[PDB]
Amino acid sequence: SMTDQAFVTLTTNDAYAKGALVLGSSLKQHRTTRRLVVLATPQVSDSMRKVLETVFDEVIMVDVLDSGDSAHLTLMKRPELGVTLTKLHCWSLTQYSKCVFMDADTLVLANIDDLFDREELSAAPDPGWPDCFNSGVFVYQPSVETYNQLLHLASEQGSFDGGDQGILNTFFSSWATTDIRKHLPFIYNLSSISIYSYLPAFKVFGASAKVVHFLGRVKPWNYTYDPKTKSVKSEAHDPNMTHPEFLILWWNIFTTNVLPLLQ
Amino acid sequence: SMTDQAFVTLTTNDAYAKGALVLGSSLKQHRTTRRLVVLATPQVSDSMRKVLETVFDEVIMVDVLDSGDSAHLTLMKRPELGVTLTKLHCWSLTQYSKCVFMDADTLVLANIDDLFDREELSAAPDPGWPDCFNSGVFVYQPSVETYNQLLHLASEQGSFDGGDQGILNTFFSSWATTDIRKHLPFIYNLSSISIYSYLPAFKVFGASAKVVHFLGRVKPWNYTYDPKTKSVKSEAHDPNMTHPEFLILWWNIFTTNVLPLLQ
Ligand SMILES: O=c1ccn([C@@H]2O[C@H](COP(=O)(O)OP(=O)(O)O[C@H]3O[C@H](CO)[C@@H](O)[C@H](O)[C@H]3O)[C@@H](O)[C@H]2O)c(=O)[nH]1
Ligand SMILES: O=c1ccn([C@@H]2O[C@H](COP(=O)(O)OP(=O)(O)O[C@H]3O[C@H](CO)[C@@H](O)[C@H](O)[C@H]3O)[C@@H](O)[C@H]2O)c(=O)[nH]1
Ligand SMILES: OC[C@H]1O[C@H](O)[C@H](O)[C@@H](O)[C@@H]1O
Ligand SMILES: [Mn+2]
Ligand SMILES: [Mn+2]
Repeated sequence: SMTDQAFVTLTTNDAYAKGALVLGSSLKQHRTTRRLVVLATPQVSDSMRKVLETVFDEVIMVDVLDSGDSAHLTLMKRPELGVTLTKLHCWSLTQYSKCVFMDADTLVLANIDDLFDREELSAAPDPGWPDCFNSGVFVYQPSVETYNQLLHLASEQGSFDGGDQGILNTFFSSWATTDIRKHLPFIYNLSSISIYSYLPAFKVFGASAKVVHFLGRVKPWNYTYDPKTKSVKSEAHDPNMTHPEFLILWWNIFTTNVLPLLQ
Repeated sequence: SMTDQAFVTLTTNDAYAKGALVLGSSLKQHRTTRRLVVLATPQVSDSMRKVLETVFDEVIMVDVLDSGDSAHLTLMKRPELGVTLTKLHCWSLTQYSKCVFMDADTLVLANIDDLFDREELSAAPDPGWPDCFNSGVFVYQPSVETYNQLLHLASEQGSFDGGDQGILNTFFSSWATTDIRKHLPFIYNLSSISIYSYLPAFKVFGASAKVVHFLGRVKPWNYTYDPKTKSVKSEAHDPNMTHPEFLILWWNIFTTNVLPLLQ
């Protein structure tokens, strides 16, 4: 609990760092008793690393890993996600016994320390292709064995989607079919696109949501926010705007709790 | 190979009847050893019922059940699906010990009689909210107890989505968290919206598809199909056009196997 377990995020730049900052703040807000760790790469500015060190217990510098897999990334319309291979470094954190990896585009709404009851690999179904798990929230065990197997698989075969999710699903191939306890409830990784696709289910189950995931190309930090009125300017067909209170929450935490540390 | 097990579909009109007929035809194509059963309501024309009788071993006349739940159905942009409550009559078929219910907008691509190895209630996850099962394909056990419990729950509480899926998820509430064998692989209910949302996963796993589900407001029978070239006309953002070969297969079956019996 105290020091052998951690939440772990990743940021390769100052843009996703604002996300990592909001995530870590929300984990603090909901009183985690676990360490907070962030993986960062050299593009993150020196000043931003310093700010990350005020929220996170440790900022750990790693090299970018980039799939360069243009084909499969285009197939997803996410040409910019080749560097998500950098996530594989999370397995190197052998200073911890068990960890929860959380995408820097997530936001915690409730304490989720009970995720440490789960065993590797435990993750929520991915909307869209639900026999694959979504790699935005997952419980794992750091291991030089696993780390190096994953790096080898990455270098030899790559990823079916050009990012971390394909390779992680291929490596952890039994998830769909084995042990229901490794299927985390969707309320630990609620994507805005599920709120948009089956709003009736969200109206009935959505109040129990513990983690919201701002999945997709447009990230919370790309919206224009007005803190006087607590409003965002938005464009047609936006899954974030079905239930925009999550996005406004993100911005509220940024504006009041993160912006002062960026002074 | 066993006569007291059946595939079961539903049609409340002559439009979805074309769907049922292609489904039935596809189940014959792939050598099912089970009985074929369609539930029909008084809107289905006399002549169409006779056509159904050439494909289906049993055509069974039941009364429409309609949620009238305009609020929840609108929430989903499916105003027309209140009549999907009629599906609950599938539990009345006590002449059969086990059945697979399949939507009239599914198409079989491979023998799926191994679905009868499963118990009630086995269904594939729903791509939008994957802690709910999709009610387009499901394995169940006809029963007077279950049938009446469902009609009662439908009458007094209704359905969180205005249709069958919501009430069946509420009734079979343990599905997300209990017994992984009851989570059918997505290849037994592959919705075209998953092909569209995560194309990389489809490119790697799609060859294994056993059933395709043309879920959504626009149905294969709503398309303009040219049998000479084997093409359909379509408008932007149509997830059936990501991998249109399935749509075309539906129409090839329809044109060659079914249409001659209608006109
Ligand atoms: O330029 C980047 C891009 C991503 N990230 C990190 O990698 C994560 C994944 O990227 P993200 O933009 O959140 O991807 P998603 O929009 O969430 O989309 C999917 O795309 C990937 C598929 O391989 C997976 O990483 C995700 O979990 C999955 O939800 C981010 O949260 C960050 O932690 C960076 O640090 N820098
Ligand atoms: O006017 C109708 C409408 C539907 N049906 C039958 O009911 C099924 C369900 O309707 P469908 O149009 O296929 O719904 P979907 O587009 O597949 O969308 C969702 O809509 C419902 C939600 O409650 C569930 O029935 C579905 O399985 C679920 O996938 C159809 O296949 C038919 O068997 C009719 O007979 N007549
Ligand atoms: O933004 C690209 C995304 O497309 C999808 O709809 C998938 O469900 C998601 O996991 C993927 O990474
Ligand atoms: Mn993400
Ligand atoms: Mn359907």
